[PDB]
Parts: sequence; structure tokens; C-alpha cells
Amino acid sequence: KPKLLNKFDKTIKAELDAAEKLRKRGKIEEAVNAFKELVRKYPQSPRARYGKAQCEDDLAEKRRSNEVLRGAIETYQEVASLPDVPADLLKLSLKRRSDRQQFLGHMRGSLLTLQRLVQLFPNDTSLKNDLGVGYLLIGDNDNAKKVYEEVLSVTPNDGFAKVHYGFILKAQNKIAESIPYLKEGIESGDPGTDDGRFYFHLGDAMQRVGNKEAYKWYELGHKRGHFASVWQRSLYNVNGLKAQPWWTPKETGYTELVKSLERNWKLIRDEGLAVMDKAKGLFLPEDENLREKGDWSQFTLWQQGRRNENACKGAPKTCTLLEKFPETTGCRRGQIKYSIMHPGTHVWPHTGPTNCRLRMHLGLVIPKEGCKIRCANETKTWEEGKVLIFDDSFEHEVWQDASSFRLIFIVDVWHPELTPQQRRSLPAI
Ligand SMILES: O=C(O)CNC(=O)C(=O)O
Ligand SMILES: [Mn+2]
Repeated sequence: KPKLLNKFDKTIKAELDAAEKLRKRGKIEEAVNAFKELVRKYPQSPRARYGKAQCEDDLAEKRRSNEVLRGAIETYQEVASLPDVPADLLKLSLKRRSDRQQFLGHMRGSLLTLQRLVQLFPNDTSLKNDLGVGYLLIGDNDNAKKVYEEVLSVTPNDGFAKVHYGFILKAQNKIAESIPYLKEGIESGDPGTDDGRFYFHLGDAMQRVGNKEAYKWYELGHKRGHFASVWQRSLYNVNGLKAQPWWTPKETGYTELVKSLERNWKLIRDEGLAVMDKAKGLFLPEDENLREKGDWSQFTLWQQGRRNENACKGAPKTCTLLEKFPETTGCRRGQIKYSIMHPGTHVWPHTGPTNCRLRMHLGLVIPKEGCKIRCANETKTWEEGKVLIFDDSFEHEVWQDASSFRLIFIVDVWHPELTPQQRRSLPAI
């Protein structure tokens, strides 16, 4: 049902369909040559240059090389400079250009294309919404906000605009205000609203205002295929891995690592405390977004399977000890770090980025009261010299209401059911 032919193109249809059918066939290099060999025959053929662009685009995905895709991007541009272009074609051409620009990471370039599209089609609400995304991708939330306010002023019930507007409000720390927009947008069922990210932000927003209803939406998100479960909501996952919030050492199979940590715990403690005393600067503040209040800092020895040399100079014995255990030092999706938390601290409920790791906590300095950690429905406490093990892809939450500082040692390990080849293959997080 789209009109892709000006007065010109209608005359040469039998040829255009030929070159097109070639592409549909998958015999690409020819459709290219075909399409290439039609502009010289007739330069002012939008449907010809557009065709060429598609081939280049199609070819980009086959060759999987960004240089050819860059070619397509300009060819799409060329379509829009021709004398008489069908509205549908012009729109298709530039929209696709913008999308590919975003794919390459040319965010401001995509934005410029979207700005052009919006002035070319002032009445297309779909394109205004896309422009808003353009602004978001360069971090210009203020202009994005203006865009979605325009849309909503004309189309009060556009779901796409609502979830994005809600997102923007939440990013501006207007948490409570963001929730109705996120809800209504998702409930609209409009194209682009069935996105895990909006379930994430909606749930997060509700939890930060104490609305227990958040779990209803996490459950819905799970049923929509956005989360592994109501509790397990990590983004980068491997299917088939045993999924439970709390693990015993025996269940993990990493009994020797655990034994080594527990048996040498005073040593691990003392080197961490020595850094605190003599080089407190190496303890960096933890994720500000996860901290409601209080004081919370970390000192990393390993990150994504990479040893931090300067840090291991501060805790040489501890690093020497860990070298023996590649299941953690080689875990490219985990870390090894000291974590200190002071009284009056609360960490928002949250989830890790992957189900490919388990997280061990060795207690080093644990006040007799006030410190606890919940993972899923079970809350537990640390013990000095003892290891806790949980799957941090499950929602967990932390409190520190003691009268003195709490120090733990965090050791990530590969999920034990991951194969050697999997461990070798997975990219880092
Ligand atoms: O240091 C703490 O108490 C908080 N730790 C976590 O949330 C974690 O290990 O994933
Ligand atoms: Mn955590």
C-alpha cells in the first residue's frame, strides 16, 4: 500500500521490479549492479537510487562491515535530493537512514536527519516521537521533553510519548510523577511500549516511593518475556542456568575457594583495613543511584577478569591467595572487591546485569546488630569469617543500621553450570 513511484518511475516498472526481485531472491550483487546501472540510464530515478541503498543496506548485513553501510546512508540521503520524490519513499528513505545512523552510533547525525523529517512532515506524530528519541540518544533530555509535550498536547493518549515522558521525568528525579505516565503508556499497548526498559523504570520508580505494587508489574514483565522471573531480572543471560537466590558452598562446587576465603579471613580483613587506614582514597564511592542514603565505598582488586596491579600492591597476600582460583579471577562478568558500608545506609532493591555469575560475600568486620541483606524473599546476615553466596541477578536489598562500620569481601565466580567453552567465549560485563 505504499506509493514509491513518481510520474517517471511508473514507466520503467518492469525493470525496477526485476532488480527488486533479484534482491528478494537473495542474489544481491546483481540487484546492486542492476540498480547501480539504472541511475546512469535515468539519473532522476528515486526508486532506483533507493533500491541501490537497500542493496547496500542488505549487503551491509551480509558482509557485516560498517563501511558499506556508511555508503547506504549517503545513498538514502541522495534519494531525498531528487526532483520529484513520492512522500512515502522520501519518508522511508530518511527514516531508514536515521535508523542506520543510530546503529553506527552517529547519534547527532541521526538527530539531524530526524529534524529534517519532522519539518518535512509536520503532521506525522510518529516522526515527532522518533525525534524525541533522537534527542534522548545525545543526552538532550530537555529538548526531548519539549517534543513529547508537543505530541501529548495534540495527542493526549499516545502511549509511546507517555512512557518516554515518564522516563524523562524519572531521570529528572520526579519519581512519583513519572509513574502514572509509565503505567498508562504500557497499558496503552501502543507500538514501542512493550519494552523491558519501561517495566524496569516503572518498577524501580514504584519501589523508591514504597509502592508494593511494583512486583505486580515485574510479574507482568516476566509474562511478556522481559524478565526471567518476578525476582530474576538481569539483562544479559544464558538460558538453562540453575536459578535460585541463595546457594550453599557445596551447591556451587567451589568448596576450595570458600574454604580458602574462610580460613584466611583475618588476613584478608587486615590488608583491607590497612588500605582503609593508609590509603583511604582507594576506596571509591559505590553506585550513587543505588544508594538512598548513607556511606558506601569499594576497593577493587579484580574487574572483568583483569587484575588491578596498583590495588594488589595494597593487598599483596590477598591477591596472591586469589590467583589460585581462576573461577573468580578469570570471571570476565564479575569483580573482586572490598566493600565498606557505614551506619545509616540503605541500598535500593536492585539486580545485577547477568545471570552468568554467583556472588560470594566474606564477612570481615560485622557489627553484632543492624546489618542485613535480602535476596528475593529471604533476608540474611553476614558472619565474620563466613561466606554468603547469592545470585545477584535476583533482586537484593541492603541495610546498615549498626553503630560502627561493616566490611565485607565480595568475590564473583562463574555460574558453576557454565561450560569451559562458555566461560572462554562470553563477552565481558
Ligand atoms: O556491599 C554491600 O553490602 C552491597 N552489595 C551488593 O549489593 C552486591 O554484592 O551485589
Ligand atoms: Mn548488588
